[PDB]
Amino acid sequence: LGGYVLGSAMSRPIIHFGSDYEDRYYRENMHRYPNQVYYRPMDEYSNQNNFVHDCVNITIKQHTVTTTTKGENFTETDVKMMERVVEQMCITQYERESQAYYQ
Repeated sequence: LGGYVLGSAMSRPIIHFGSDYEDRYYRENMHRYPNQVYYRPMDEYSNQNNFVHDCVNITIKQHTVTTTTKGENFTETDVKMMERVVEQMCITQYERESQAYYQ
């Protein structure tokens, strides 16, 4: 009941950073980041901020576990990048959950 599930796979959202360097790094590395997020249906009984931050934390940690198994490593830069895009994908997921709930 309190577990996580995966939401639908998403196409690459447009994500803007503060610098040319970051945007270029992001464009060249985004293929390595998640396009589907883990979220907790019970968090819909809590606030939006909690749902999102749980989704960000579990999504990035599970993806790290999956990535490690392929002999690969994420740098601090990669995690910062993933935090940005995964946060937007988690909000999208929430908004889709909300739309369904009220529709």
